[PDB]
Amino acid sequence: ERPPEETLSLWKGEQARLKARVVDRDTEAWQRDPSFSGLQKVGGVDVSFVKGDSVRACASLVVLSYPELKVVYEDSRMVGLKAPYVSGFLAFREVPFLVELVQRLQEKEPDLMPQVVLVDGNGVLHQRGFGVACHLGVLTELPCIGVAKKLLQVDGLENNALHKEKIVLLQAGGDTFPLIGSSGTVLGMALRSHDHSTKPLYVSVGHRISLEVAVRLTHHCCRFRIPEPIRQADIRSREYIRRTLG
Amino acid sequence: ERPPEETLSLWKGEQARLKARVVDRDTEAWQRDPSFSGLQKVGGVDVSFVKGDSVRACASLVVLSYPELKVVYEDSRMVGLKAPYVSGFLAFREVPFLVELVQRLQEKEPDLMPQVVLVDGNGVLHQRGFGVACHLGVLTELPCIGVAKKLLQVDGLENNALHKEKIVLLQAGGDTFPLIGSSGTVLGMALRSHDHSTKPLYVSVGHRISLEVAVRLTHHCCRFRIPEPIRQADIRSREYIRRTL
Ligand SMILES: [Mn+2]
Ligand SMILES: [Mn+2]
Ligand SMILES: [Mn+2]
Ligand SMILES: [Mn+2]
Ligand SMILES: [Mn+2]
Ligand SMILES: [Mn+2]
Ligand SMILES: [Mn+2]
Ligand SMILES: [Mn+2]
Repeated sequence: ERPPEETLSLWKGEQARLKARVVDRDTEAWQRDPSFSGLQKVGGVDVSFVKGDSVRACASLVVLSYPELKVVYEDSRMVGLKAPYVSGFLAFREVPFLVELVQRLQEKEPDLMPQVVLVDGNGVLHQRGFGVACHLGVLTELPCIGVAKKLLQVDGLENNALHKEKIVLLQAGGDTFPLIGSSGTVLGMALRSHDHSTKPLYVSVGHRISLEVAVRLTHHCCRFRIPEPIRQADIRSREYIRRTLG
Repeated sequence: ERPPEETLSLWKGEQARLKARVVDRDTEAWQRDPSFSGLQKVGGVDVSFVKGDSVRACASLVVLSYPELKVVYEDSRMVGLKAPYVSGFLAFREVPFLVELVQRLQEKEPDLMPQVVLVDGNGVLHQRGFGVACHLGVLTELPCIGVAKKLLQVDGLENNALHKEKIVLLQAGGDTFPLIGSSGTVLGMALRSHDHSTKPLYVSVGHRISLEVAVRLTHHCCRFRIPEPIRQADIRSREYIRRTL
């Protein structure tokens, strides 16, 4: 199902041009506050699928109050997902539909626009430094955080024995270790998201946030391993699929 | 979905009629052997269901070598449900299909006939002392063991505070405590089947086996919490449904 190389080459070019717009520092007052005072609304996006369907998916956007993490907005919608999944090109599959949900939120409940969006996928921890979380952030201009559930093995990062030893060393929720690429760059952080979970999240900057702020906020959104905004978008979009054929 | 009383009466009557044929002692030479020397084939049966379907189910019979617990025979087939689930009458929902699978095995691989069958459900630990594991045992005349994953609250048995304290007292795989009826009789055993599980199994005699033999064999079949013959029939019958729906 993989697109031809000329197509991937065009997509690489687009990623490299948009990357110039990524802001990888704090631009919002709440981000420099020790307790995120001023942060009121946190967004989460995800896309679920039907096992049989190569065409149909369900895209969900949720907004949660902060710090209580209660759902104040949900839009789950069937969409005609086209492009296949190709590692490093996730945005070309999911991000056009996620942009449409943000625009629907602006049109329907503009006062509930999230101040930051947690994205199910990497940001700058990416083959070309421009993952789905950056891509969504640049297209919507919202602050975004990339949260991935396994390690993207790029710029020398490997899920080898040493990497797994560092995971064992993470002992409680909040513990972290930096992901340092062969380039000298800190690409992201491995984060132990709560006390009763050993498999880390991999957190990276999407847009308009610093890495250390992205980690700390992500930690604060974790009732469970998956940060509550992504988890609710994940749960609600699968439930929606289940309600309509299943 | 509940059947009329006349159907239930006929079912109670059928259970009381077959109960007279239950043999609750060891009748097989391997059963008195300290290591079950001579036991070579252990059977397992289960039926899986479709969430939407009131009609379609998938019944599975597996036979495993002993002591290696490798599957040497599998028969999984889709069937037409004829009766709904009513507690205390499980056999009238599932056991006609299991009997047919046993007869198909006799026709196809008679040398792989199991020497004992582990059944997903109670034996004599039952509202009328004749549960699905006895019912299968009498209809096929094979030795059967009842293995249930929850406690059937009958004859004064309750999943109360005292009961849950005794479960805490089970510390390792093989630990057990007896399930005593109000009459003082031992209906079955609670068994901790695995070191790395806390939730016990409830083991009772089906047919042609004693309780202590049934408990010890059940333990020896447990690679995980669920004894490997029932576990394999469960996995394979669910896989069949999943692939066809
Ligand atoms: Mn606040
Ligand atoms: Mn996702
Ligand atoms: Mn999933
Ligand atoms: Mn998901
Ligand atoms: Mn052998
Ligand atoms: Mn069953
Ligand atoms: Mn089940
Ligand atoms: Mn089952």
